[PDB]
Amino acid sequence: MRVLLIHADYFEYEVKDKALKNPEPISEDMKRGRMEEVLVAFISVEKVDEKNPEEVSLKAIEEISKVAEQVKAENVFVVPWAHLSSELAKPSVAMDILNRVYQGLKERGFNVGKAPFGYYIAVKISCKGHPLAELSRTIVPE
Repeated sequence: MRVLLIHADYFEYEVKDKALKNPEPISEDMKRGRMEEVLVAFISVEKVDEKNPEEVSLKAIEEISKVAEQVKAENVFVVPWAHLSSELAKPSVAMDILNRVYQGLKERGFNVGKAPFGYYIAVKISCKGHPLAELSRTIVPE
């Protein structure tokens, strides 16, 4: 797994076309979402994570939680994202891990949003630019 974490004043998205023939189904209401004062977690789930969905999920929850605690963000947003890796996992595995990370951050006590899997999405973001506002993490099976 590769993750990029961006502490943002706001994050807004609007789903455009479908990228997979069969993407994640959504209410007209989940086509557009927005949060303020939000740690956005762009997650590329990789091939090597199929080995172990739960270790990798727990690791990611932890690593995202610490940074969230450290930057004083109560709001977290999980985003499926192809662009930190080139050896990516098949969608069931990615869907799986992303849902586990989402659920685990709700259980830690954050107000969590996520993005629908398998669309092209239009995005607006304002990135804070203090020292800890943009971080990369690599997470692997030990």
